Amino acid sequence: TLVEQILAEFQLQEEDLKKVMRRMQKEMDRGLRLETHEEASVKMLPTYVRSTPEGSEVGDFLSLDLGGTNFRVMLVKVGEGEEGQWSVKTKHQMYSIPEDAMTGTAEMLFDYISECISDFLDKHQMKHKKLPLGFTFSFPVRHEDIDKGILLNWTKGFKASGAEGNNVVGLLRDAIKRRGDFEMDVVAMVNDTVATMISCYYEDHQCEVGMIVGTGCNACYMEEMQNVELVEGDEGRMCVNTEWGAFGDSGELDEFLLEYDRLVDESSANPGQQLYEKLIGGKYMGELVRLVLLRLVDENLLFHGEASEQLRTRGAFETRFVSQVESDTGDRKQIYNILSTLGLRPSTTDCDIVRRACESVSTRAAHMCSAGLAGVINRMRESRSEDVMRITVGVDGSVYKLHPSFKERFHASVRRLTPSCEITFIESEEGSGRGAALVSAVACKKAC
Ligand SMILES: Cc1csc(Nc2ncccc2Oc2ccccc2C#N)n1
Ligand SMILES: OC[C@H]1O[C@H](O)[C@H](O)[C@@H](O)[C@@H]1O
Repeated sequence: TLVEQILAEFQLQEEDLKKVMRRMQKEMDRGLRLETHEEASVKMLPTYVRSTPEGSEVGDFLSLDLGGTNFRVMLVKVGEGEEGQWSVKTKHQMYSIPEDAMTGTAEMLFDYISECISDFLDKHQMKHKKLPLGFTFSFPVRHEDIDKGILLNWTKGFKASGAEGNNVVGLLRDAIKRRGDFEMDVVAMVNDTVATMISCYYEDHQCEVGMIVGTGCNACYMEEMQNVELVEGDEGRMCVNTEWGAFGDSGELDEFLLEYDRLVDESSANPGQQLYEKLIGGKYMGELVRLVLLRLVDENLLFHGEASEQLRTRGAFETRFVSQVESDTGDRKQIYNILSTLGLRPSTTDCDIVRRACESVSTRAAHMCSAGLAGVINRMRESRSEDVMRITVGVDGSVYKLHPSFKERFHASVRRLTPSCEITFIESEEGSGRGAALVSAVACKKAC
């Protein structure tokens, strides 16, 4: 119990979750209203993606995804089906981003991006054409229109100076044409949440929410235009990007923050910011474990009081170790391998303890996350008239998809928390690229 009592600090009651849900619903109302929008943690950024799409160009589109720790570039082909537009990834390429590129300047980083695009273009007998380019850009953006918005501030560790306060679709073109190797028509910029949602629209008109549970964690949803106070109009809906990742940054979660959270945050690339994300997201989850583990050595309850050099260094306990540890079949083989690579030699009980530390961190993530989505889904309930509200949530990200129990725990919790709602959970296929394309298809009949 000497361990079980340390890990009991991760627990959250039905009442604790409801509190978080209600507080999230409140920060969400605060971000939509003009008086409160500027100081609101939950930014509630309008995305210009609308309920009443007029046009839509059939054909081929380039899509980018910056916001993973990778940077991806792909070609997708939009056509035309019953009730909606189909899409499909046809060519794809991933590129890493070197430490010195994300350390320097925005133009140093966006220059690198331009080089990656060209490399793609050569490879595929493309370089001669200019196509409509959709850009999935997984950070907070204050949009002026579907193709203009300023990056508010980097999240998830991204660092490149001189981008905070600048038109992103700007800095993209500025580097494309700083390299007259090629040209592209930058038609749309979207969030990953939004793209994931849009990508699901085809096979489910009910899909009115998008959720990412990956490196970071965030959600978007379809708001009534009369509630979106920062866009003029009351006609139909517009997708809103909550940036629920920064929930708690005004102390909303203070009572819930554990020592390990306060330590993760201080050491992070963005202290005092993204606190709700830091309880859930992948960039953070493994580090939460690392810290829980370190305290268990200090208290002399784990690894006979002796921690490895590797275990003592920041970010050595990867998030995927949490997933693998929770996937262990009982035989401890996987937990051993992970810890052996981490320069440790763990006992039977050491491995069992590590498992319990992982389960405690990952169960908390799932529950916090459930409170958020319950917030979002219940706000939409308060604006809907059927007996039972039927809603589909489009979801992507490695934590949600790949972690063994996250999704089952998440689902059940969100369900407890959302009476008179029927929620359907759809996982997006190439959501980020196909989403950005499908959006770009529409803003093309709105332009050229
Ligand atoms: C300005 C702009 C660009 S792309 C866009 N909207 C959409 N694009 C593609 C598919 C669906 C779109 O809309 C909806 C989104 C969510 C739930 C219902 C609908 C409806 N109907 N607007
Ligand atoms: O990638 C998931 C999310 O991570 C971060 O919280 C970003 O601010 C957000 O825009 C993105 O959607």
